[PDB]
Amino acid sequence: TMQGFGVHTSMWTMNWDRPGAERAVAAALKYEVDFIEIPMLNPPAVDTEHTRALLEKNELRALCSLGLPERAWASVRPDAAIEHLKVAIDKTADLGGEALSGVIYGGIGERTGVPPTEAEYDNIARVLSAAAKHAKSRGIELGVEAVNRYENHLINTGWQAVQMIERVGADNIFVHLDTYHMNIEEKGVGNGILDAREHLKYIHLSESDRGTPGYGTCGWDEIFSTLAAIGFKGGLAMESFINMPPEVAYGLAVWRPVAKDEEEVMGNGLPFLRNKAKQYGLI
Amino acid sequence: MTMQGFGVHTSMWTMNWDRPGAERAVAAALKYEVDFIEIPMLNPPAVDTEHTRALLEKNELRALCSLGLPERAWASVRPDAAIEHLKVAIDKTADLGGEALSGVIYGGIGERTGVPPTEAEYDNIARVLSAAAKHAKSRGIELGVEAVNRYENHLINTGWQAVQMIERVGADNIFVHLDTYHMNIEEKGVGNGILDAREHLKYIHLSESDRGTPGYGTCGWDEIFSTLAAIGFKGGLAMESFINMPPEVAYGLAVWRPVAKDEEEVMGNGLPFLRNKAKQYGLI
Amino acid sequence: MTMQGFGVHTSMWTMNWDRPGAERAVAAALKYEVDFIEIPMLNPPAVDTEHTRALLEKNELRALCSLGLPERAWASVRPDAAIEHLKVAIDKTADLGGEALSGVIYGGIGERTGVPPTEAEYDNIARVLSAAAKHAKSRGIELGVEAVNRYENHLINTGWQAVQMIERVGADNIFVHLDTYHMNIEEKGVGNGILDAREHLKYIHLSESDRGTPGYGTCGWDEIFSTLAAIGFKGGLAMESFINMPPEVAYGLAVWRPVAKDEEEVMGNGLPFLRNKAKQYGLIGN
Amino acid sequence: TMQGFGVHTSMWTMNWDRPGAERAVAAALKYEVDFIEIPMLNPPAVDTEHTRALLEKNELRALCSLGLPERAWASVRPDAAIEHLKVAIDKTADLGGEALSGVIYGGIGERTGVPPTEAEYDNIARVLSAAAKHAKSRGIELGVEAVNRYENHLINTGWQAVQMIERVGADNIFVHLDTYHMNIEEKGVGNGILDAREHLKYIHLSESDRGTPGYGTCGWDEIFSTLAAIGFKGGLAMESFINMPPEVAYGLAVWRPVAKDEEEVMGNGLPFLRNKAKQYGLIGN
Ligand SMILES: O=C(CO)[C@@H](O)[C@@H](O)[C@H](O)CO
Ligand SMILES: O=C(CO)[C@@H](O)[C@@H](O)[C@H](O)CO
Ligand SMILES: [Mg+2]
Ligand SMILES: [Mg+2]
Ligand SMILES: [Mg+2]
Ligand SMILES: [Mg+2]
Repeated sequence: TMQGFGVHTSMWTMNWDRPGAERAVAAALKYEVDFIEIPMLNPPAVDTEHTRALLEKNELRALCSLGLPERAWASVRPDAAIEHLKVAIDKTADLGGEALSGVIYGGIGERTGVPPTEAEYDNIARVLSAAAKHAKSRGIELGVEAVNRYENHLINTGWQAVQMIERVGADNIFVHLDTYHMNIEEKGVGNGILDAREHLKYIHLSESDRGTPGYGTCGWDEIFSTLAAIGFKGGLAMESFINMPPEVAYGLAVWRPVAKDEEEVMGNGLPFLRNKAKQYGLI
Repeated sequence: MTMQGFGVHTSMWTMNWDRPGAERAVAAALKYEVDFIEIPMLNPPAVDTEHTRALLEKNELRALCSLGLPERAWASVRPDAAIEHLKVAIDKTADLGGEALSGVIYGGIGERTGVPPTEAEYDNIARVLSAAAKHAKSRGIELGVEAVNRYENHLINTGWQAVQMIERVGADNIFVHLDTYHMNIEEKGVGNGILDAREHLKYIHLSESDRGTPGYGTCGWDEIFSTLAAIGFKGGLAMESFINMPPEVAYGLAVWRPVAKDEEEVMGNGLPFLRNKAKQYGLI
Repeated sequence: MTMQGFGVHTSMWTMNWDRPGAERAVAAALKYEVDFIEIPMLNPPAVDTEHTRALLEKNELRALCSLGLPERAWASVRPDAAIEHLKVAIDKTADLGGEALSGVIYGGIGERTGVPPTEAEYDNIARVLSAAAKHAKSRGIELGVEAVNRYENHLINTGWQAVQMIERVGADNIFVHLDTYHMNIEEKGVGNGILDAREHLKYIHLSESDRGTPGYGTCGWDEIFSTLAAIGFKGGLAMESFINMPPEVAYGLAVWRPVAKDEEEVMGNGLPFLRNKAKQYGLIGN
Repeated sequence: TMQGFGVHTSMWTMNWDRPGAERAVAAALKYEVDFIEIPMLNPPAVDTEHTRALLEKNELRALCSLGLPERAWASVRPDAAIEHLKVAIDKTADLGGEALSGVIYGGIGERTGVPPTEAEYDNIARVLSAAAKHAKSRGIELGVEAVNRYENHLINTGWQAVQMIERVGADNIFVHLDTYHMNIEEKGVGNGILDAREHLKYIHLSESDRGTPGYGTCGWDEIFSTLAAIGFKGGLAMESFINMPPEVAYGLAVWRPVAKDEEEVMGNGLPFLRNKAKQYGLIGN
């Protein structure tokens, strides 16, 4: 039921330790967002009580996201993926999060060199069924983020994400789209939204170069008009890679700055997105 | 009006719907393999309804008709004459096998007071459209209200204004008719016209921003088609270009120079572009 | 002229260029840190040039003027009346410190014969603009010819037509003025107007497709800004949004409903957008 | 001097073997393009005089493209890279090709895990200088194609490619842009064209998902307006991986069909692109 505008906290914190959480919440207040997305690079280390109290005091909602580490890629090590996800689901639920989303079906860097196979998808479906039931037991939902061909060869489009949701058969898994990935993957950016429309509950609003929304190659008018047209009432989450911790950035093929500074990205990008949301009547 | 698929406004071959003109237009429709034609009715009384009916039926073609009111019958100021004009056009549309009368049926090209539209004007329009809608209902057809840009008419320029008139009238057989060329000027983001009209949108003119070749101008086609798909549009996708319009009609529409090279450019590049986009975004 | 940087057509802030309106406009221009304002020259005898000049120099603002000709002086058909009107307008522009007189200086906003333009009309215009260009030269200012859409004028609608008139007149102090709202209607791909006009282009109205807030309509801004960067554009970038409507051109401009909530929404959201695009595409001066 | 429209032959054949050359040249003539772009991925395996005969016979021009294999990535193994490029240059010359372009400076799929270093660019520059001399020896030019961050970590933007061209100092190396790559890397697609304007001689007009141009997220009006604005006069080349050369498949990451078939891409994409070139008055159209 995540609604309104939010921010992926990577711009201030990929390490969700005590000072990092305080720093991200502080930013969230400064930009008057409705929610934050909390990356969980190391779920066991998260202080759930601190974060809960922070979200409650500051009347902020949250969800969490991750991508599977290689020791636990679901396509090939599903039992370890289930174990990794159960820990992340519990931490998410305990800190007050409403969903765990992201690359929860695999990891950044998976690539076999040939098309995804039924054996791989079978393993993913088994992992997501296990994890969805655990999520349900803690009262949260799972999100599946479609990412571009280079990061993962399994779920790149909204239509692929929907197929996996159908193969799993749960009711608490939604699609999570990201405009930067859709800019590469969708045959017309609106088609990712169209194909996912029955399951789309969250979208990363990111520019085509991970810099400043409004200043790249994404078709924002098409994106926003199509979200309004399908009655999108889910989470509008700004994602930019500015000020990413270096080794995490290098993991995402950031070889060079995506933008001048946080003042360019947040000062120009959030108003652009909020303005478009008002323009097309998502508010 | 259940009109569906692709069609063409026949102005590229005929603005005078006489006997050879109707045959010329139907011949074009077959060549480009469209599902329906839009028949301009510049002079409704002169239309041979039986000839056109037979032609549509024999060739498996659907149709609607469209018009703008002449000044002697602008509805905002001369509603009684507007009603009389529309009744004749509605009867001719139904009798030729048409499923709707659409267009600038609420006023005319060239209305302008210099100030915002007034409630008195809208009251006269609503009375005309209510009378016309009743008459259309009795003949089994629907009416369409085409939003046009600020310079052609000062009364209905956006999808949201068109929906407000439909609500003011309260009929069930009036729909909205959008035109990408007018939306390109009037809508605050072109998809917003579709969004605002979504509960009433049954027909759209796919026209380029300069009235030339769709795909080669300033209209935002991906937003247009994505948004049509996203609202589940299943109405008429009608191509409109001003290529080869008769001069007098063209001058009345502010065509001061060619909109395109020739029909081969317009139909040969523009129709495939639009069919391709329709398939791309799943309207097909 | 040498106009560079960002400016605003003063309809953003006032309906007429009277003394209180000039006060209100210059004060608003200062809270946005623009480099110049564009002042309508619709009632030349009514402009208090000493008052305006003092305001401009005090607040270190540059200016130019624009107009459309009234029907009594449409150059198409009443060229001698047009020469006289333009001479008065030029003098007032020069007097108040403005650096150019631009816009629809060749005809009316809302001018239309009902038929395509003729050589007789273009010949009259050329004669008027030659005479007007000599008088501008005598007062130290330039003239601009703005292409406007088919519904506002039937004579010059595209960058290519504007350049053809500039080359027909053969003056050296007349430049082309484009407007993205008009190009959105007239140009077969918006960048083509910029390309066609590139050798004479010194000024552009960055106006949204519905005269509203730039960034929130149907104009193709990335194409516009990339093409302006590519041709080396170095002239004025001016906003034009009819928050207020000068009465003498209201009928031709056809703003029958609000273009935007208010001046704060257009300047607060549109100017940053435009400045940010100019910097994104590396526009000379940024 | 490549002018007009051409097609990268992955449109029609996976490998440039003898039957693939015959099938690609036949299709190229059916669509009346001016040139084809031939992958030079296994130089020893190319039958040059067979291809040369086909090209001359069918009044077709050609250039070659490649990415370097890991054994000869210029950034880490510069001497192997020089040797490999000389072999590829000689074969491109022998078959009548007029340039060797693409990722001639590195691998399709090359990544260290960290940003590029000066040591890497120093090696590439040395490689390209030597390669440029030998290309001149055989009378062809070299092209440097910027590719997106996921295929190479070294040259990703028009401005980076120009910086390497200025560093090497050679007269006969041009910049090669790709709209699919610029869709990801350029901060506004036209900026890649603007940044590379002094050296830009070749452009891949490739849709954002490698499918049919005109049916993705590439900003074609911006692309074509800016090309006209800078006076682009070089080659306009389609690139759609209907067929996937085996040696670069892992790096190009085409895991599902980019389009129905080569008829859909050529039948819809090429007229779209020819029509835009005419619309914006591109020199040669
Ligand atoms: O864009 C236009 C025409 O509609 C304007 O620049 C000029 O008419 C100025 O408003 C001069 O009055
Ligand atoms: O766009 C690209 C790289 O992704 C291609 O031009 C090159 O890889 C050449 O085709 C060489 O294979
Ligand atoms: Mg994301
Ligand atoms: Mg229409
Ligand atoms: Mg203007
Ligand atoms: Mg390429």
